[PDB]
Amino acid sequence: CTSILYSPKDHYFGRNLDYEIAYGQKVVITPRNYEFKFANLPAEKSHYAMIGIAAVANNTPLYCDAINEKGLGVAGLSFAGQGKYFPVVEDKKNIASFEFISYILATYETVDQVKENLTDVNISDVSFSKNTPASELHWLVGDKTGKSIVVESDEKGLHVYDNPVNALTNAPLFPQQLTNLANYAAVVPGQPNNDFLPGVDLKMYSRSLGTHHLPGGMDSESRFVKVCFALNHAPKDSDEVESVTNFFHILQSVEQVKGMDEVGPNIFEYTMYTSCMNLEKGILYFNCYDDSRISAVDMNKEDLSSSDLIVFDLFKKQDISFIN
Amino acid sequence: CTSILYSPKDHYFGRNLDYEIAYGQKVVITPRNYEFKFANLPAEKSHYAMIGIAAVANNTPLYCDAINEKGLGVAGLSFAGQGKYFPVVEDKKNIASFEFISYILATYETVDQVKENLTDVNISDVSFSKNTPASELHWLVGDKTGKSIVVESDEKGLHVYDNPVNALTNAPLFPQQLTNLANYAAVVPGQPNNDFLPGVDLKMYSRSLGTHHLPGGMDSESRFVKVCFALNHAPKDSDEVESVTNFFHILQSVEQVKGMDEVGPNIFEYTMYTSCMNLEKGILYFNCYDDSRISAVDMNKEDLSSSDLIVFDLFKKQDISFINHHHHH
Amino acid sequence: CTSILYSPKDHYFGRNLDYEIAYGQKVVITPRNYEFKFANLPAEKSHYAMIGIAAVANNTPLYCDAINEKGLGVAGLSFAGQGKYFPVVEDKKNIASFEFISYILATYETVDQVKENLTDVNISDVSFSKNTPASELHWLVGDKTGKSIVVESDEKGLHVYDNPVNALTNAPLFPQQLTNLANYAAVVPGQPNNDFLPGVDLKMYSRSLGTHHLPGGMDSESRFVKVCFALNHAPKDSDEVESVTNFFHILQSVEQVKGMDEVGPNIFEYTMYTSCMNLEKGILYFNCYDDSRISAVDMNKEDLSSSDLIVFDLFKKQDISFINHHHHH
Amino acid sequence: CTSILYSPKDHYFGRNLDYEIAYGQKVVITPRNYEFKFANLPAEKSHYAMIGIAAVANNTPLYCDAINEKGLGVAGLSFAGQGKYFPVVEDKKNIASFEFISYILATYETVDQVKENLTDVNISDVSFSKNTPASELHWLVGDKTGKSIVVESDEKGLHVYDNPVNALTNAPLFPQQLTNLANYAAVVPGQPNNDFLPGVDLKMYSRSLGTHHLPGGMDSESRFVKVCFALNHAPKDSDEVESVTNFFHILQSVEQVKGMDEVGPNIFEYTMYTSCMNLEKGILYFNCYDDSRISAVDMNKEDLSSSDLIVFDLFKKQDISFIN
Ligand SMILES: *CC(=O)CC[C@@H](C)[C@H]1CC[C@H]2[C@@H]3CC[C@@H]4C[C@H](O)CC[C@]4(C)[C@H]3CC[C@]12C
Ligand SMILES: *CC(=O)CC[C@@H](C)[C@H]1CC[C@H]2[C@@H]3CC[C@@H]4C[C@H](O)CC[C@]4(C)[C@H]3CC[C@]12C
Ligand SMILES: *CC(=O)CC[C@@H](C)[C@H]1CC[C@H]2[C@@H]3CC[C@@H]4C[C@H](O)CC[C@]4(C)[C@H]3CC[C@]12C
Ligand SMILES: *CC(=O)CC[C@@H](C)[C@H]1CC[C@H]2[C@@H]3CC[C@@H]4C[C@H](O)CC[C@]4(C)[C@H]3CC[C@]12C
Ligand code: NI
Repeated sequence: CTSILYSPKDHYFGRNLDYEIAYGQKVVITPRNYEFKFANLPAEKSHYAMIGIAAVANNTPLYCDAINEKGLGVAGLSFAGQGKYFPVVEDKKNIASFEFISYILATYETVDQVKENLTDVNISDVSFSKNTPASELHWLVGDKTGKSIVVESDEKGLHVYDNPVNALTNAPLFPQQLTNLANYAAVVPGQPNNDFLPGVDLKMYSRSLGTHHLPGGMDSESRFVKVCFALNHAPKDSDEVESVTNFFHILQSVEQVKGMDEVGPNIFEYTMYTSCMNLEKGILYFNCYDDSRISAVDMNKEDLSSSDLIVFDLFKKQDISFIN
Repeated sequence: CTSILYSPKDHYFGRNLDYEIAYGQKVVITPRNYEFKFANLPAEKSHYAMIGIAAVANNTPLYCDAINEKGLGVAGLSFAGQGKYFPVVEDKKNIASFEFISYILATYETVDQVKENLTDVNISDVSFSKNTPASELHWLVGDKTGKSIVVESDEKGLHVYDNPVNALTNAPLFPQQLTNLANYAAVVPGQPNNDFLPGVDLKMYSRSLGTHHLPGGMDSESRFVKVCFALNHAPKDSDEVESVTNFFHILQSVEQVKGMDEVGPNIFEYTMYTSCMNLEKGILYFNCYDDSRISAVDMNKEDLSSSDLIVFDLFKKQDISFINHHHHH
Repeated sequence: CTSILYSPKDHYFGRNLDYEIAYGQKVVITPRNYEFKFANLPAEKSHYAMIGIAAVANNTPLYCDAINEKGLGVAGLSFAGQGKYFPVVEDKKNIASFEFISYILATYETVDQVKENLTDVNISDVSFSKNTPASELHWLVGDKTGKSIVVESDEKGLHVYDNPVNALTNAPLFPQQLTNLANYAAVVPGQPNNDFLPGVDLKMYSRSLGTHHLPGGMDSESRFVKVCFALNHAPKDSDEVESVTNFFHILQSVEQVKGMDEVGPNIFEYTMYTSCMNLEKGILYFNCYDDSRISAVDMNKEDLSSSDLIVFDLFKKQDISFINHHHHH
Repeated sequence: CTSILYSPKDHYFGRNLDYEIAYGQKVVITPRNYEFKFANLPAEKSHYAMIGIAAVANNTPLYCDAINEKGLGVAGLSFAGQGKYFPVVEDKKNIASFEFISYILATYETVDQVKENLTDVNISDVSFSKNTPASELHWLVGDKTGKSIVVESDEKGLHVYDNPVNALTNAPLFPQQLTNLANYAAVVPGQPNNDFLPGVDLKMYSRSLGTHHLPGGMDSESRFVKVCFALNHAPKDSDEVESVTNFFHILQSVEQVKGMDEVGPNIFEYTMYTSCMNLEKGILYFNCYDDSRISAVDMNKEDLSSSDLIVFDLFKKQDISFIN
C-alpha cells in the first residue's frame, strides 16, 4: 500500500490497498450518532461523521482509510516487522490500533489538533476480538492545509513526524524513508545536462533519461520514492474532475499487477482498490482491480444525524461501455 | 509508447500511446471494399477489413495500431533518432512508412506470412503530403500464434527480428533492447535467497525485495524492461473480461503520468490512450488519460462489405458512476 | 571513511582514510608509560601500549585508527550531520571525542569488555584546543574474536550496536545502513538463474551479471554495501603476506580516486592512506595515495616500556622498482 | 579486461588483465630486427621495436598489450560470445588474431594510419598451434594525439570505431557500450541540484550523492561506465610520477578482487596484473595481484637493433618495506 495527500486546489486524500486477500471491505459512512464503544476510552454517542473504506464486523466499522466532515483524513498501512504496541497503562490515553482511525476522525478536525493530542497517547495491544488479532499498522494523517503527519508506534514508543512529501508506504521507519529520498536527488523528468563526462557528446537516445534510475519495484521503498516523484510533479490548479483523474494516475504509477509481487507459492499481492477522498466536499471516489470505471459516494447526500452505518459496495465487475 | 501481445487464452494486441500532443486519433474501421491507393504499389479495392486507432486525412486512415479480421495486428511506435527511410527503388517492393500498417493488414494473415514477404521490401521515404513529413517509426507485428516480430528500418537497411518477449517500446535498436534484459536476470517477483552476504542474516523488511532493482523510469529502456516483466508474469487461462482487465493493468505498469516525462520546456509526454484488441474476435477495447472506464467497439457488428470508413470517438470525458444519487426511480 | 575487520586466520583491522584536508598524520606508537591526561577522567600513567595513525599536537597522540598490544582495535570515521556530543555531566563517565580511541585502547582488551563499560558513558563536547574543535565521529571497535561493534553518539544519546558485517563508513545511522543491505539480497558473484523472464533465453553476455547492481559510487552508502560484499567473499585460511595483500585489495575496491568525489570548487575527497593492522602480532601495514608499496612497522620491536611517543613517517613518495638498470653488480 | 588511454601531459596506455587462468605472461621487448613470421603476410626482418606484456612460445611473443617506439599502443581484451574470425580470403590483408598487436605495432605509427590501413583487412581464424586455439578478442588502439579507436570483428565483419571515451572492456558490441553510457548522464562527482522534489528540503547526508548510481559491479558494462568516469575526471597537467600514480588509481577503481567474480565452482576472475605504458618515453610500469609496488622497464635502455626477445619477470611476491 501507498497513501497520498494531493493539493492541486481542493485537497484529496487516499490510497492504493495492495494485498493478496480481501477483508470484506465496503464503502461505509458512519453518521454523527453512531455510538463508538472504544476499548479503554469513554464512549462517544455524538461526534463527527466520516466516510471511508471499512470492514464491518459486529456492527462496527474497522476503517482502512477515511475522512471526516471537517476535512481530516487518516489511512492505515501495514507496518509488519517494524511496529510495536504496548499494554494499557494508567498514565496515558490508550487507543487500540484497530480503532485509531475511528477515534481520531470522530474527535478532531486538523493535523495540528492531532499533533497536540497525541503527546499523551499510547497505542495499546488490545485486539478487536479473539478471532481478529491486531495487525501491525502505521498511519498517514492529512487535512485541508495540505500538510500531513506520520504516526508510528515502534520499539522506542510512539512517534509523530511531519511529512514533507505527503506520502507513505510500508517499512522501514519513516526517518529512514525520508533519508533514502536524497539518494534520488539527481533524478529529473527531462534530460540532465552532461556533467557526467564533460567534453564527450553522449547520444541522448531516449526521452526522459533523467528518470532512468527512478525505482519501479513493488517493494515498499521503491513505491515510496516513485510516488513522491509522481505526486510532486503532478498538475496543479485543476477543478474537480481533472483533479480526481490525476489523483488516480499518481497512484497507478505504483500499482501492483497480479504476478509481479509474489508473497507465497502462486500467491500475489496486487492493488485491490484505490480510494480518493475530497476533503472539502466529503466525496469518496473509488475503483478496484476488476473495475477501472471511477465510482463516487457523497457523504452529504445522506442523513448525517442518523445512527446506523450506511454501506455501499466497493468491489465491482468490469463496467465496459459498449459503443456499437 | 509501449506495445504488447498477450496470450492468456484468446490473444490481445495493443499499446499505450504516450506523447505531448494528439493527432486527431479516433477509432476507425476500414471495410473490405475501401480502396487503398498505395504510393508505389497496385491499388487494392478488395482486401481484409481492419479496426484500430487512426488519424483521418483526406478520407485516408493513417493508423497508429490496428488488427485485421484474420487475427494479425500491427502497431507503429516512434523510432526517432534510430530509423532511416530510403528512396523508392525499382528492385524492391516499396512501402511508405505511413501506409505500412494498412498495407500489411490489408494483405496478410500471419506473422510467418509477413516475415516471408518482407524479404524484398524497402520502407520508402515518401510522405503522406508535401506538408506532412513522415514520422520515424518501427513496428510490432503479432498474431494468434502468440508470436511476434519487430520490423526496423535503420542505417543498415530493413531488419526483421523474432520477438521472444512480445513487447516493444522506442530506441535503441531491438538487439540492444534484448541484450539489456540480461542485466535484470536476478529480478524475482518474491524474495531472493541470500547469496549476497552468506552467513549474515539480512532481515527481509519489505515484500518483493526481488523487484528492488526493477526499472520504473519513463525512458524507453526502463519501460521495455518493466513491461516485459509484467507481461511475462500476468495471469493465464482467463475468460474475455478478465483477460482485458489484466491487459490494461500490464500497460498501466508503465503508464506516464503528467509531469513525469519532460520533453520540452514545461511540455510533458503522458499516456494519452490505451488500446487492447482481441485478435480472435475483432473487438477493440480502449480508454484514455481523461476516462478510465473501458469502452469497446466490435468490428463484426458493422457492414464489412462497404467501402466507407466507419469512425467512433476515442477521447472521452471522465465517466463517473455516482452511486448515491437518491433519484428514487 | 571505510573501516573493516578481516578474519581469514589471523585478524586484521584497518581503514581507508578519504578526505580533502590532511592533519599531519604519522605512524605513532604510544608506549605503556606515556601519561594520558584525559580531559575529565583520572590520568593513566601505566596502560596498554598501542600503535596506529595519529596526529601529534603538544605531545599528545590524536588517533584516527589504532590497535593495542592485546588485540583490540578502534577506528574513527566522519559522522558529520548525524552525530551529537553532549556537555560534561556528573552522572556519567565523560570521554572526549578526540580521546575516545586512546582511552578505549589504553584500558580494555576485548569488544565484550568495551560493550560492558560503555553503559554509563557520555561522549563529551570538549575539544582538544581552541584551534582544534571536535570533529564529529563515530567508531568501529573490533578484536581477535572476529566480532565488532559500532559506537555512535547522536541526537538520542550514545548507542552501541553489534556489527554483523564487520564494516563501517559514514552516514546514515548504523541501523539504517544495515537495513539498506537487504536491498542487495539478490546480488551474487556469479550468474543468476533466470527467474526474471521464465521461458525466455537471456544471453548472459558478460561474466558476473550477478553484480550488475552492486554500488560503485563514492558516497557513504555505496561504499558500505560494496565493501561488505568484498569483505564477505574475500579468501580465507591464508598466511600473513597473502592475508595482508587481500586486505588491501578489499579496501582498494572502494577507494576514492582524485576527481570522482568533489567537495568544493576543484577540491576533491580522495583516499589519503590505507592502514592494515594485525591484531595478534601488533604490526601496522600502510600505503598512501602517492606510494602504492606497502610499508610495515612492528610495535613489538620497540621499547614498549618507555614513555615517549615513537613516530614514523606515513606519507611517502612513489617507490618504484626500476628493473633493467644495467648496473651489472 | 579494462583498457584506457590517459592524456594528462604525456600519454599513458595500459590495462588491467582480469582472468582465472594464467598464460605465462612476462614483460617482453621485441627489438627492431627480430623477424616476424606472419601467417599470410610477408616476413618483416626490420620494423619498429615494441615493449609490452606477452606470453612467449616457440620464440614468438604473443602480446596482451604493448606500445611501439613511435608512440602507438594496442591492447587485446576478451570478446567471447561477440567476436567472429573468418577464413583466409584472397581479396584482403589477412591478419591472424594472435598476431594483430604484433603486426600493427611493427608497421604503423599513428591511429590515423591504422584507420587508413584496416579498410582492406580481414581478421583470420588462423590459430597459433593445436594447443593454443585462437581466443576471441577485440582491440583498443591509441596514440600520442590522445585519440583512440576500437577494432571489432563480429558476425557482420570488421568494424573500426572512433572511441570518444578512450576506454574499452568486454561485451557487448562497442556502439551498444556507448549507448549505455547515456543512461548515466545524470551522474556528477559532487552534489546534484534538487530538481527531483522541488520545494522539498532533501538533506544531503553524504558527500558525492551525485555518484550514488555509478556502477561498481564486476561485469563488463559496469566496469566500462565507471572507468570512463574515473578517466574523464582524473587530474591533468601532471609530471611523470604523479601521472603514473593517478593511472594506477583509475584502474584500481574497477579492479576485481578475488571472490567477487565467480566463473566456476570456487573459481574466480581477478585482476592479475596492471600495466601502464608511457607512449612518449617507452617505459612500461606494472604491478600484479600479489605485489602492489610498481616496477618499471625502460625500452630505450636496451639495444633495440638486436634480434632476440628481451624478457623480464612480471609476476612477483609482495615487496613490503620493513621500517623498524
Ligand atoms: C498494503 C498494506 O499495507 C496492507 C494493509 C492491509 C493488510 C491492512 C490495511 C488496514 C487493515 C485493517 C484495519 C481494520 C482492522 C484492524 C484489525 O486490527 C485487524 C483487521 C482489520 C480489518 C485490518 C485488516 C488488514 C488491513 C486491511
Ligand atoms: C509513443 C510514441 O512512440 C509516439 C508515437 C506517435 C507520436 C506516433 C505513432 C503513430 C504516428 C502516426 C502514424 C500515422 C501517420 C504517419 C504520418 O507519417 C504522420 C502522421 C501520423 C498520424 C503519425 C503521427 C505520429 C504518431 C501518432
Ligand atoms: C570520510 C571520513 O570518515 C574522514 C574522517 C577524517 C576527516 C577524521 C578521522 C579521524 C579524525 C581525527 C581524529 C583525531 C583528532 C580529533 C580532533 O577533534 C580533531 C583533529 C583530529 C586530528 C581529527 C581530524 C579529522 C579526522 C582525520
Ligand atoms: C577480461 C579479459 O579481457 C581477459 C582477456 C585475456 C583472457 C586474454 C587477453 C590477451 C590474450 C592472449 C593474447 C596472446 C595469445 C593469443 C592466442 O590466440 C591465445 C593465447 C594468448 C596468450 C591469449 C590468451 C588470452 C588473453 C590473455
Ligand atoms: Ni437517475
